[PDB]
Amino acid sequence: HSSPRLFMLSSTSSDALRQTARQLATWVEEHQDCVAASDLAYTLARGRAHRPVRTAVVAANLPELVEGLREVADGDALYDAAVGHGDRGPVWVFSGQGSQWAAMGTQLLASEPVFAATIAKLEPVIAAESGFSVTEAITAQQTVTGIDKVQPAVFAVQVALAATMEQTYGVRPGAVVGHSMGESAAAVVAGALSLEDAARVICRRSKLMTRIAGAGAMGSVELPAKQVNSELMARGIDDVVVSVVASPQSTVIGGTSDTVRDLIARWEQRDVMAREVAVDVAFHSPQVDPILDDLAAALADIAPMTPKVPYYSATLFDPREQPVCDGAYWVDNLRNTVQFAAAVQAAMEDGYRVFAELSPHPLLTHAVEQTGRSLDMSVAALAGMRREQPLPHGLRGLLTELHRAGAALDYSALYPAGRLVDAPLPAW
Repeated sequence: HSSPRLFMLSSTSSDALRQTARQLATWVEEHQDCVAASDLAYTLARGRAHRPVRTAVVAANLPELVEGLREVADGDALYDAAVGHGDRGPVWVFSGQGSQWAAMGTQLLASEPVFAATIAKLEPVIAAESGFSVTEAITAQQTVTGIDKVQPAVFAVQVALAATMEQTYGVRPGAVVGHSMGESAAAVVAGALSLEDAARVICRRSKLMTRIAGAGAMGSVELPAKQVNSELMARGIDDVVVSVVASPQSTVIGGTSDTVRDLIARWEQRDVMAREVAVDVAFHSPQVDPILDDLAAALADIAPMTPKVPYYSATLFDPREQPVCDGAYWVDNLRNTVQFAAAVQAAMEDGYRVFAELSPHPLLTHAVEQTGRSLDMSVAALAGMRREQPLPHGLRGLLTELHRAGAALDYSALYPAGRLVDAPLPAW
């Protein structure tokens, strides 16, 4: 086909990668009438051992590739080395609510058939459970609002992103990590729940949460949780608690609206980065207590399964423990502190270095980076999509970033067949 293709290139340094690009451009220019673009793309991806310093050039024809390669070769870009060794798959990070944006699903429904098929599977389930069209919600000209609509819509995008990455791009996750509602998508992707049961979990919990709207407020602070708890105790505050522990240096408090706003104002006056979070309930606090018995009863029929992928729990006291995703688990998930930093730390200690957030917009990439920095590790925290980002070739860009960062993937999904061509082989 004369469609744009992905040509992978790699070396040991930024200067050596430029020399590699120059050698390839000269060869492609001399053999363009003899080499099929598909064969060359296949050879570069499947017939070359990928070296630590990676890049990729997109091109529809061989003369377009020569321009792109010469642009690389002439440039002065610093290409970071891969943090993974093609040994482990990426860790999918499923964040909480707040990532939603207007018509967030439109481009992916048109460009990604597996994204569209996953939203089609969820459509009748979310309609029966929550009384609304999730396809209309993610394609509307106005951002989804109301906890009962936001959580199923964000969960739907999350799971459709994961399915596309595995089925279309051959990226099987090495592990999963969820944050609050993100754990429903993490459970589907890890095989702990069926897509339908996880949808029931997110639909039922968000419907019950509308009953407790206007309860209080939440706020993020760039202070470690032990320090935040010490300050609340010192001040005699029992109406505000540490609700989320996202990084060794980041914390989210939740409680009464006036005390939370006063605490944020006080931190700001000390030049401490504090921010109010848009919510009217303080989740992961005693404010959710009234709806927990009803939630346990709503989820009495959820059929949990043994996870097939490492699932780093932000609910359990041990993140390495494999969850029994029953109704009790989802009650604890809503009421207990989100121990996200602990879960990320455990995955990083176990050897995972490539994290990719499968969400409509990145909410926890800084949190992942902060944990890596505290462990003195070189990690990659990627974003699956960003608010208002054009996705003309679907998730192919995320695949390129996962490849560049060193995540283990199946090259036969993107490059299923071709002939190994006698393209240049550089020494190291």
